[PDB]
Amino acid sequence: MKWMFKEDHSLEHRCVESAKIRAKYPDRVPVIVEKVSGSQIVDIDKRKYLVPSDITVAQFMWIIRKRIQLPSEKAIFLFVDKTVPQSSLTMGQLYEKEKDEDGFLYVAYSGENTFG
Amino acid sequence: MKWMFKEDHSLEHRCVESAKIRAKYPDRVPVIVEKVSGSQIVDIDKRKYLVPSDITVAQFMWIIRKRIQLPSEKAIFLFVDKTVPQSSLTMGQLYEKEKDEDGFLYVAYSGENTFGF
Repeated sequence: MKWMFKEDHSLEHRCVESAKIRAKYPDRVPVIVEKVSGSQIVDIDKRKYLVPSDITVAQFMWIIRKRIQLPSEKAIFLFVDKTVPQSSLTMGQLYEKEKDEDGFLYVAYSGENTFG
Repeated sequence: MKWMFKEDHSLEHRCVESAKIRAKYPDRVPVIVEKVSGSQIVDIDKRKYLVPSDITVAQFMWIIRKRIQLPSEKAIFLFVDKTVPQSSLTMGQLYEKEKDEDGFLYVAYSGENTFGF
């Protein structure tokens, strides 16, 4: 995926921003959230998240679902890098496993791969 | 294998359907998913998918697993042109590499390795 956050900020800028935020909040996970490019699902208003390291991926998934008010019947999927994060991991664990070199964790989301 | 999608639609019909959808959504790939004929695994409720080109094969595989609600403990094998597609390729790349001449990418799935040991 090609992230708008990276298109909007240079590596230098992002590297420093995450360094500042993490130093300030050592027990929180800084996450950049964007909808999969071209996906049909509605976009999201908030892109930057700073969550306690203990919440699970499943709980983070709920935060995103709530943010876009996606109906229970409609499925939502979280993507990190080239795979799907295991819902049981804590965001702190996902951060250590998948953090970008810039210090942020990048999570993409999408809905159902409906047709025409 | 014999694909029900092809049994139900002529080559002409299929070609036009994908042409229209690709023109409308250049950043999505039309995919047909069918269970390996005679396989034990449960059948799927949806056959046609329009997938964002940037998600990976591994991510799409998960979407299918969720569609049939198969416990992660049970195995799922995807096959394209009778081979397991490499999981790190994006669906867009898999499409360009393995798309049918009719414009659709055909993905088969089974609970057992049909074309492997």
